[PDB]
Amino acid sequence: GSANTAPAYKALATAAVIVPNLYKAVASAGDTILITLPAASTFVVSGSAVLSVSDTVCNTILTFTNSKTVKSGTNCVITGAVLSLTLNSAITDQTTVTINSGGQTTLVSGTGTTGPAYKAGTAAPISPAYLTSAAARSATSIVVTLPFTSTVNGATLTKATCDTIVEVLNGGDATKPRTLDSGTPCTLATTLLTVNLAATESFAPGDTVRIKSGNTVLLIGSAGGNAPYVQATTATPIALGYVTSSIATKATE
Repeated sequence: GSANTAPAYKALATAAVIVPNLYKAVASAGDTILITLPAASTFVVSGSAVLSVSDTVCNTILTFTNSKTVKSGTNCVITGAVLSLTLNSAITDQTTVTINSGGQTTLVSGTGTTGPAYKAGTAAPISPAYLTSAAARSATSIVVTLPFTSTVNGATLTKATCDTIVEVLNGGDATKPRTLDSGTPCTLATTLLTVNLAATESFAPGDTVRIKSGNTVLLIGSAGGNAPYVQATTATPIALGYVTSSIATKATE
């Protein structure tokens, strides 16, 4: 009730079972998509428990926005509490995955046939988890290539902001991040992101760049309120992209 005088909720006659939902996707390792599950799971084929199913069976269970569908001649595989699959084409802009709207019974929790089955609930926006490449265009300017269009959604890109989006490691060790320029640390232009370091910091072979854990401001697509990026299983090497001087000592040299 909405007042003090109301009765309490009491014990159920029979213990109620929990229908599992679909966790946030938060994976794009290319086009290979990984969907994390709240627990261990297994498919139900021919009254038995098996980890591998085909595209025809797999398409019944899941649905995507923008008409993706799963790739033909491929096997959806579950290992641990994760689900691994491939799509018809690379996803550009937002995409969403969800459990079959008209119900389904092939995907069940536990590692046996007795356990419950999945249901629709709500969607799971897919977050990019990889970068294309990056290079040094100057001694303190480093430009990174996002796989898709992005947007920061009007956030002022002070140094307090940039440290949350992107970071530049030294010598491939995560304990020596490099200071940014307190003036204008970063900027965004479609697929290109600018990183400006401090005057004392300089580029050297072996550095690595990545998205800092907890990013929330950089997003996908043009519209705000979409999902941000996440960290990748391996950092992106930084390659040289500038030269100091080119001069003609001889006419043939």
